[PDB]
Amino acid sequence: SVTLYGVLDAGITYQSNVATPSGSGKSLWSVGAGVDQSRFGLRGSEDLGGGLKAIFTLESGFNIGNGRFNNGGGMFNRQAFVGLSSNYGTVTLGRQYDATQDYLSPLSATGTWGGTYFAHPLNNDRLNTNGDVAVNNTVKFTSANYAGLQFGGTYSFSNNSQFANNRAYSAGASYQFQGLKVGAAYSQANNAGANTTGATDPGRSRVYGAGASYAYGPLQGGLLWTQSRLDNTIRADNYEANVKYNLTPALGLGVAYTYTNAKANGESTHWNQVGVQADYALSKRTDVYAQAVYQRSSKNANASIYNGDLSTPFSTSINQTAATVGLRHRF
Amino acid sequence: SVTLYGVLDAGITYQSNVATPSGSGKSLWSVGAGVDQSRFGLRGSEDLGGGLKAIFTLESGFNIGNGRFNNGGGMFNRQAFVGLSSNYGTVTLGRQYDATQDYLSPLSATGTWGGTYFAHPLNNDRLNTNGDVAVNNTVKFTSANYAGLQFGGTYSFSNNSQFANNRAYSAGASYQFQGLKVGAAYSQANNAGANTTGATDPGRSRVYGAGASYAYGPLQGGLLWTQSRLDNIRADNYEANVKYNLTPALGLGVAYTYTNAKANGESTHWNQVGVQADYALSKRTDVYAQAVYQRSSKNANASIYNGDLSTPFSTSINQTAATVGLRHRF
Amino acid sequence: SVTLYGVLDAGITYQSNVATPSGSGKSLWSVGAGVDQSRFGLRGSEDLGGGLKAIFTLESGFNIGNGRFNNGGGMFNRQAFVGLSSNYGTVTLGRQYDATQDYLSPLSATGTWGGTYFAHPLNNDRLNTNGDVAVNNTVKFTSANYAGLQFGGTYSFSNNSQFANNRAYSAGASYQFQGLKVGAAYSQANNAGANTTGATDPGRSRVYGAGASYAYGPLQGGLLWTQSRLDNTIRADNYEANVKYNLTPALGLGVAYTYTNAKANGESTHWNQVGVQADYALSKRTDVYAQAVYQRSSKNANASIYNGDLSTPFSTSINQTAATVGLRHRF
Repeated sequence: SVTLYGVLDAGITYQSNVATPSGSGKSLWSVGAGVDQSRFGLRGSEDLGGGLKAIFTLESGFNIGNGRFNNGGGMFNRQAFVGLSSNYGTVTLGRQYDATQDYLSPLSATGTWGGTYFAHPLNNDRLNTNGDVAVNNTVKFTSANYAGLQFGGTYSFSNNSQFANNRAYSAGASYQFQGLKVGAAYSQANNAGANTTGATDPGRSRVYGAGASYAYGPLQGGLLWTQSRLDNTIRADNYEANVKYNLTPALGLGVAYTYTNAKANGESTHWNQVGVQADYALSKRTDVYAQAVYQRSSKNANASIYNGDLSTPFSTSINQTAATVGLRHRF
Repeated sequence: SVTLYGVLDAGITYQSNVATPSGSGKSLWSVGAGVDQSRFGLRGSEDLGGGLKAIFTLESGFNIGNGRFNNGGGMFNRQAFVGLSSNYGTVTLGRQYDATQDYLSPLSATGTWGGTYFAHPLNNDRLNTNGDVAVNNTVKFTSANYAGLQFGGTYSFSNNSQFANNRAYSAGASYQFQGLKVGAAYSQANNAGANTTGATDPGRSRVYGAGASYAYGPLQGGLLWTQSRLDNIRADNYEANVKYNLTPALGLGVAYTYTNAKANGESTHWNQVGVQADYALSKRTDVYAQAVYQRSSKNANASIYNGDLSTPFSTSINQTAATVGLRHRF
Repeated sequence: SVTLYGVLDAGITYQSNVATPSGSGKSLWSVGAGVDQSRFGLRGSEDLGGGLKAIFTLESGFNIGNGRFNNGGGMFNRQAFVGLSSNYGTVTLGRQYDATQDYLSPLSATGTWGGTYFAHPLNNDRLNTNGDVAVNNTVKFTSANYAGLQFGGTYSFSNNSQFANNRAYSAGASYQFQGLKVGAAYSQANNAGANTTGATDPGRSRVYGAGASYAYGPLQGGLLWTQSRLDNTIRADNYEANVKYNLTPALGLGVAYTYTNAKANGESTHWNQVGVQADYALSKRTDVYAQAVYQRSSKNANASIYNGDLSTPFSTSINQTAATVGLRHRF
């Protein structure tokens, strides 16, 4: 039947250099989501019989600092879908995440233990869900396990009289074998953000990616490459390596490094980001975390560690550092 | 006690001719609510004793396509009321539907099996609830069953220093006898939509209606007439509907509505017909398929109500709407 | 585990003189919250063991008249916090009420049986919660009972590159001894309401207060003084006395009177407000109430009984009276 769930993440974050309305740059202290975005949701599954089940998920994301909605402000701004699931496959209709989150995000640190501040610059590949990365009016298929091989795709309508006014589609697959995990996916959007009725909330946007991860005992490591492109021209490539080791069953330590190269009108911009996180689990539901991330950029641009808000100003320097200590609770 | 409930309706809908910002008109494909508006809510009843019970309903409507609120965007945009219920009657305070939804809507196809696209042109009679048809700041009384005879009324404040800035009131009754069901109601609004504090969310508006329905076995039929008036435009709606249950799990429905309107002394005509097939996978989950056709007079255009009044008209006098969808209850 | 709760308050209210867009003033009849603001929420507490428990509260306020959010419109506009609680103290992070609501509000009639219309003029001391009195990005500590002595403090971040751009902090204490209860608190805000990222949702604001209350049998009485100050210049002092007598265990009668003296640019304004309330409890969850409030001001200003909305226009005269009859239900 119906199940209520949620995760609450509240912590204090210090950012070293955030630009001011005046030309200067000052340190920013904030109370908000550190790793995961605070959310609450409803999920259910009704056994219709004959191997068929009706399924639904309604998930709403909010900021525990101010209590407001994020991801645009709708009711169920993260996920809202219903569909039928069989042993053949699952088809779901509604506001959902595309294949890049289904198959690429599990390989990245921002999609696992790292969360927000371990995201790639400006979340250009849309890997982290502490942002409006879901697409509206989406039809999604997810295949069966097929011996660890799972593939799926999504197609998103614009709900406007113009077909390509806000269309999006994606496809991906992943294979898991013991500790080894491999995945790849692709997503495309057409005129993303034009109208309110379309898939991408307010040219041609594309994301490519492939990566792998291995987990032997307490040690888990992974490497991933992603590319985000915008045409009709900006292009960016992200190269990430991440490692998490569980010293204690309750204590895990994670390190990640990302190099980002971007082509904005044919000239190169570079980002190098490194971050460390220690998380201690007080229980299955509650844990405490602490993390520090460092990013320095090339001299032709500035540094910005993604803090969940794209509107946050860049650093005045090529230097920015972010440190967070927080509490995370599930129910 | 308190109960969480909800209905999820997701389907793909095709409209034949929806106008574009440019003069041309194009077909529109959308993923959203086909029959019923997706909603979730909390309902409760506490037995206070002595035949008295406290009741409340908080109901929020949203679109599963984008996850956003409808009906203006408030939290509980469909219904939000509390009140006391006794064997004499029930009084409730809050954002509620008027008598036309209480007594006329059960007779219409748009209020039963048809839903959104089976509504009369532009939902002029306010029969369909896939829109902002509730009224704010409403006092409502509903009588006892009295041998199948139930009557009720509503009174709605403006919550502004001008009383008639957004006043509304309604009254209606319905009688049910074996297969026969009969109902009639009246609703009036004064300066509807003027201020944000008033009953109708952003002259003198009135709605009339009376109809009847009969249900023998798998065959259920009904016919209804409604009239909507605007003062300080006039429209009459004539509807006939039938639903037959081929299989206990499979139902077929057909409906036809003719609408005649007098706007500044000029007559406008609409004829709307629709067919729907629904199969019940369970008590909670079903799948449906439907097709609707509407033709207008050449002095105007056709528009099948799709739940959004801002949706542009057809460029032609012809419009067609087709939907296939999934509906789940929890 | 997690618990869903809520309060529904619906009543009809009559105000004698509310200003109109045209110079005239007309009587206003409204359907809305009489005493308490309608709300729903989720609360939970997980026993982490060893005397430590994780706790959270997510509370949303709405108006049953229109179904809309109040207190700015966010999801959890009243309270949204998570924290850890031990026998030493409790620390919580998120959108919370400051010390003035923790320790001063219980002494006032507006914070107990009176509610909205028993609030001081313009709710200047922020004692009533039928308004946006919570502060964002707040770290709060609440001490143990210490033999009826409870003290606490709050600190609220600006979440902007400027530290004091929308900063707030508060501190307070309360002592309870049999029937007698005494409390005092202090709150300060810097540039309240400037930016969206700060503590107070859209100069220098401070509130002081101290009071005491006694309850012997069915007779309950209290007296309280508060001062609210605004610079960059207004200052106001409120003197309140309140009495509640329970004729029947289910029937209570309440009377309250407040005198307010204000300094606006060096000129004095006077308010005298009197109100009476009778409430009959149909059960522990359901009760019915009736109340009438009268306020008179000096001729250099106007009268306005706080109706939960600060934007409500004043009376055209120095005279205003407010009467409400309503139903209040808990779940």
